[PDB]
Amino acid sequence: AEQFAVGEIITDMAAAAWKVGLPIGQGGFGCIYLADMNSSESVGSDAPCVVKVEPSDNGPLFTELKFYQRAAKPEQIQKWIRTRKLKYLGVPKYWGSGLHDKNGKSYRFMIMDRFGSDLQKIYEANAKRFSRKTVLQLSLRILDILEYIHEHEYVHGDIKASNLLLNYKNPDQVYLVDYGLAYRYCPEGVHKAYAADPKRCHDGTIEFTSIDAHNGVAPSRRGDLEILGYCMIQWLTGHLPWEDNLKDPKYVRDSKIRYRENIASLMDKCFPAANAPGEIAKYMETVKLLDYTEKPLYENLRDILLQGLKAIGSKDDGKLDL
Repeated sequence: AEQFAVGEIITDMAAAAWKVGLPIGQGGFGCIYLADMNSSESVGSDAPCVVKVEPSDNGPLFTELKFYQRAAKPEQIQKWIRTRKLKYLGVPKYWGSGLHDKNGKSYRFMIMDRFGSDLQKIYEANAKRFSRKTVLQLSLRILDILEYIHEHEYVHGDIKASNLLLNYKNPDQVYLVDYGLAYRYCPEGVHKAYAADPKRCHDGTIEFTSIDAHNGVAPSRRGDLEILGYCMIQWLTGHLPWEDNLKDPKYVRDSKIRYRENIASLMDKCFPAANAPGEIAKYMETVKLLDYTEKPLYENLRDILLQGLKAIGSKDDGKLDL
């Protein structure tokens, strides 16, 4: 069912006016349209925003909207960028939301930043490799994002290239999207217990998800860092050891557990003999030391990755080299 009449003007809860354009993909399958500020002109293919629209009873859009309202207000992001001395922060900006009735059905909508391409497309176009430079630069910026969200009570649980989108105007800035199944692991400073949460059904994306998720417990901070670890290997090598067995979750879990216990064997498996990037192993060893409720030392993880950039004769110059 069509949610909008194209070119209609929708008014958010803050009474800000927006105009709806044509559909656009942002790496997922939701109902997403181009959007801009209300003006006399039509919404173009270069629109700076999108509007996401779902039935009011859709659980994921409610979860996502609450994340964006709590953690992604423009001024809150800019304050963090200033105080932490960052170039940018890859958390999409929240511009407004509301309720829209059409044909007796109730819809929720949310206005957010419009982005360019997802990284999965670019990865596939590059024969399923990213360079060591690229992986390290992506990962440093993902660590900034994870630190931010974690400090705002949320974990993502589903970091992967299809959820990483480039700034529409700047292809050296990567953003993490899709908070529909994000989890508030620390509401009002109280950490969730080491157990399943009946409110949560999602287990992540099987090839990348954490051992915690495989064990049926709610995601926490160490899980997000573990997920990033698996992504880095996938990106560097084109493969993960368990990728032919993704229909068998117990096999995937068993493999991940074994390779966490023996990280040298993972490096031997995934990289040419005696030629493994040392920062990846050090990253995984550091994450391995985290307990379920423990606050990561993000600056230590970043330093590990910076040692990698030094080792290849480079520096953190913010260049993704895509």
